[PDB]
Amino acid sequence: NLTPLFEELLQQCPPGGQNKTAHMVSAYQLAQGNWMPTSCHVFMGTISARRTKTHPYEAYVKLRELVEEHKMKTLCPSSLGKHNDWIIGKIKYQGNLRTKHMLNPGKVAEQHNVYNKTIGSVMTATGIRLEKLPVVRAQTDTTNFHQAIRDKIDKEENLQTPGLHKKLMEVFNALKRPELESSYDAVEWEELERGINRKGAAGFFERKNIGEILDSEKNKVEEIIDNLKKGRNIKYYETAIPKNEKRDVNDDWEKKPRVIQYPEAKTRLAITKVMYKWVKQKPVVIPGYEGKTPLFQIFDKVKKEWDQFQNPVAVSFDTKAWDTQVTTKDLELIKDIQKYYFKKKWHKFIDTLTMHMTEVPVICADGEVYIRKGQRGSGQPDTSAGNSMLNVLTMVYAFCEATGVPYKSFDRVAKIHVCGDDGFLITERALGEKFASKGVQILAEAGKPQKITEGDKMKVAYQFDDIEFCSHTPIQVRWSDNTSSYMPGRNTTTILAKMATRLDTIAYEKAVAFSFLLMYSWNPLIRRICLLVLSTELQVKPGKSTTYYYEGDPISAYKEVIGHNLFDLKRTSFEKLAKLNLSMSVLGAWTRHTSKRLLQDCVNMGVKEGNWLVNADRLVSSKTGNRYIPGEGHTLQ
Repeated sequence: NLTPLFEELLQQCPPGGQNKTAHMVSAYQLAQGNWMPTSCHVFMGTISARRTKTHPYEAYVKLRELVEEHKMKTLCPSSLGKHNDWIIGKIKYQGNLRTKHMLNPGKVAEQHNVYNKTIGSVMTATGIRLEKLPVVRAQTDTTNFHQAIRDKIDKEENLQTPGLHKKLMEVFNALKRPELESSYDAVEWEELERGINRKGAAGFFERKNIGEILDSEKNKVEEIIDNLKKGRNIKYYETAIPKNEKRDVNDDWEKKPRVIQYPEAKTRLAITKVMYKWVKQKPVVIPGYEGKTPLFQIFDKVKKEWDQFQNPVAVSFDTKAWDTQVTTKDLELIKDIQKYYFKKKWHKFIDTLTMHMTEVPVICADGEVYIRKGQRGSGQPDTSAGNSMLNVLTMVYAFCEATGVPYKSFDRVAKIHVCGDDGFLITERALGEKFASKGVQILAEAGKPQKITEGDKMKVAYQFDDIEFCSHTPIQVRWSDNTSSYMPGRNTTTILAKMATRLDTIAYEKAVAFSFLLMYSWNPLIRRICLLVLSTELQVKPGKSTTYYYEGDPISAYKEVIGHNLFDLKRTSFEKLAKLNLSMSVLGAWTRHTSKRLLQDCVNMGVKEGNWLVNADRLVSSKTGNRYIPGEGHTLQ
């Protein structure tokens, strides 16, 4: 009966190893009674117990007792490493973070959401009620910023199963790429400068952004590389800022933590110049890594896998606050894998870098300092590559331990896909259901707790378009050549909000409209707003600040990456569209007039003489009698 109470308690339990010297009992056995727990250290959901005359509820209080006594004896222990001493010398005032689990040695000296006016007014012309759209890209004040630190970052490292990382290395060995062993070398400045945002933010003590350092202090970046190569400490620190702050800028081309934590600009450059081939995944060596896959391609790619199983399911990876769950032992596991691929001349570089990373001085925007114990910093060059690999290994381990499949046999029964901590695997229904039910506890013990579903089971998708990945979900479309394909779907209310606002001109907006058209042409509402915005001021070229932009004609650019003409899209999946439109009605962001007013405005523009983008919309052109004849055009990043 009280099996669920025990299963709840068993994920508070400290992870332990296998105990052959005693009886290991599960939550079922404890609930049955006549089992007396001798230790709260959990191993694969089992506890050491003693046969006795014990009623169930009494056994629960013993375990709960144990779990609390152990928690009392390990909640507030640490020395500062010598290489981090320098930060103490910059402290000027006493600290007020009030951290409980990490040192707040003090404070060093000190050092908006607006509308896209064209996109926004097209929406309003339609009767879309902007003030009813969800809030996106919200900023946070210093007070809630420091609370987020206290809430998420201020913690002890997760305890993990003894010998866990040995086993995760055994998984790695089952998927390494031996032809690449000990081959990675640094890259040239020219190759680095090709894929780099020159606006990459400066760190707390820095003044110049990435571009300015490139142009004028390349020797400072090389002094850092030289120090690390030789095993010598650098002054490593990360800067904390709240999400959507001015320095919340991406180095490379929503899921971010509330607390961005990033290395200096000179330092991000030192790491990338040496560790390029791994942090950029050139080539891809992490199985199922979708970091380079365009969002308009991913679900088509995944469906071909889905179609080869007999009764496929997909099991979602959903780790609570992943970056705060990364342990020193996790980072060293990634260090060891990096050393596998890199030439030996860079091993001491990787050792020293990783060492700096296990205890990181972090400086808040306002100057407060905390010493972070392990964990991942949002802004590190190795976030995507390091988190993806750690996610893959951990999930393959967990699936294999839950199902009994051997690590070397994973590739035979499942497909995995990851984008950092985000991912899922496809496998046969029986395997997937076993993993979903037993994964929660195994991954708790591995130090990667899940956001657990009703019933404490992992989320399982029994039909393809129930998969969740990168905040999107498959939705099918029907083309006029009698084929079907899949596009990245997402709630209309969310798409509208994202398209309608930015953080602090026409050329930008048309870059956005194009970008959104590439992802959301399955959504008639979004598609028609896009075409109206692209119809604005045809003489101004699109900006290049966003995900994509077009050279020449946007409609032809679309056809180049999507594989059909916009005008060939004849149907969007009726059921799924209804799901993704639901919130529009719940929130009252549209009315009964909104689709017809938007279509009418498109028709009014397209009936007139000339060559109008809006006539690339199959239904708009059907009502106007005119088509769009498109020029040349190409999509660019």
